Formats: sequence, structure tokens, C-alpha cells
Amino acid sequence: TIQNDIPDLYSVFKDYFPIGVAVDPSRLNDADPHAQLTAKHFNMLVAENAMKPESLQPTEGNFTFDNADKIVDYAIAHNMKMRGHTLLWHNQVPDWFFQDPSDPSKPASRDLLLQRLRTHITTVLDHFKTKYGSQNPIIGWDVVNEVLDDNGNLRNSKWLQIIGPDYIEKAFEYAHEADPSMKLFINDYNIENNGVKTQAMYDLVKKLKNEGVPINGIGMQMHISINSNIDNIKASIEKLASLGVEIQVTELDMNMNGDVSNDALLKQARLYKQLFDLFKAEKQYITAVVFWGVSDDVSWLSKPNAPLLFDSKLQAKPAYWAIV
Repeated sequence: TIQNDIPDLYSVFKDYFPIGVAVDPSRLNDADPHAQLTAKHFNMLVAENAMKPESLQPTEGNFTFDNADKIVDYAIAHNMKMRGHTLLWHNQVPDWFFQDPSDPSKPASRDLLLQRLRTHITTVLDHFKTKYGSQNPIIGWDVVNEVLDDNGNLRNSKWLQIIGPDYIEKAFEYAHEADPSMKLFINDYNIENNGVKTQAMYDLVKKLKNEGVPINGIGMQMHISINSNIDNIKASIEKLASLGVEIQVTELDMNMNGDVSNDALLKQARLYKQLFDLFKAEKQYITAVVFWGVSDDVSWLSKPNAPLLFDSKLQAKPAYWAIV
């Protein structure tokens, strides 16, 4: 059971930005305490998996929107905004995209993979626009996800191998043409460390925006750790925001490196307090902060961990009280 009378987390930030959470379609029923936490503390939702490529078009032409629509319906019923995650990725993407269908031992051509990307993006955006119309809660999409490698070069996924570097520009062109009302983001991790990957994200977005690509924002996943440096995160946010794009914190959690002791929980609370004070200090750039999971027992990180504001018993942690 949850604590029903403590402060609603998102209301603490009502004069700053929405506070969201990533959810599983099976944890939205009234009797599920995870759903109760979701409705109480968040005013924005993201599908942790149900809107990834494999979760929407597992085989060619066979679209599977039921789980994504269950999350959308819940968001509408709870007056929540949503982010769409994600139109393109090199993981959780079916192999059929990249195969020649008449000889699956060979790769699809650049034109066939671009047409498949255009059809997937257009069908996905047209599905939510035609089914929900003005009630569509999705305000924007992660058009591409994790397109940089660790060294800052473009990740050599099958998209890059088959199409070349302009696949990124093409994904944003297709999404903007399908629904011009959507805010379009490029999303990535490790771009908060003010290292070579931050610089490569800045250079890539500067280049594409100068070329007229409709990129409206950068999503900083923010899978941080108990040892992260606030100064590096601040410098990264400011550098990326200097491009004249929105910043969203999209998959926030804190990796404890195996130390879930009470002392580490206190250290986590001080760091999360500093992180949210930084986000408030950057409110002219940040337009959403989303946590990657509702509570520690449903975090994607392997065990042991304690990455979020609500523990494995769904109770508010020291970090929750530090922030509120």
C-alpha cells in the first residue's frame, strides 16, 4: 500500500515543468498500488516499452497498438500529458526492417529501409492523431534514440550501415510531415557528463538544425549514478540548450553501483536534492522531467539497486523528502 496523504510530487514543480514516469501497461489497474502511485505523483507518462518499434510493428504491416492505447487511455483519464518513446532505435527493433524480403540473407537497400521508416513513423503518428484527435495526450516524440556511440561518433547500427548518416534527418522529416504539432526530440544517454558524447550531441544538433532539420529538443536520458558530478550535468544542460532547443530529462534514475545501504540512501537523497535544485535553476530550458520507472521494485536496472524516489515497498525514500 502507498502513502496517500504525503505531497503529490508533480505539484511541487507546477511552476517549473511536468514530472512524469515511465509505465508498463500491466500496472495501470485500480487495485495495483503501482497505478495508485502513478496517478498520485505524476502528471506526465511515457511507455517504458509499449511504443518501441518491436512493440508496434512486430512483422511488416502488422501493427500492435493495444498496449500503447491502454497507456494513452489511462493518461487521458488522469489528465496526464505523454511523451512518445520512440520511433527509431537499434534495440527493440524487429529484424525484418533491415532484411531484403525476397532474400532475407541480404540487407534491405537504402530506399527500402527509408520507405519502411517513413511508413512506420507515419502510421504511428497517424494512429494516435486519428484515434484520439484533440485528446491525444502525446506532446512530442523521441524520433531517434541513442544514435551516438560512446566515443561520440554516429553509432554503426543497421540504420547507419544501410542508409548512411542522413537517416537521422530523414526520420525527423518524416515525423514532422506526419504530425507537425508534435515536438521532435533526439534522445541519448551519457550526454550529461560534459565529455566527448555531450560535445558530439551538440555538434550533431547544431549541424542538423542549421540544415533546416525540424529538431525541437534534446532528450537527456539522465541514467546518472550515485557518483555523478552535478557540475558536469549543469555544463551539459547549458551547452546543449545554447542551440535554441528544449531540454527534457527523459529517463531519470540513479544507479547505486550495488550499494543500497542506509548511508547510500542518504547520499542519494543529497544528490537528488542538488539535481532538482539544478533543474529548477535551468527552468528556462527544461520542459519535462521523467523518471524511468515508478518504484524501485520495477526498475529496469539489475539487482541490487534502489534508483528512484519510491522504494521496493512503494514508500517514499529519503530522496523524495529531500526534494519536496
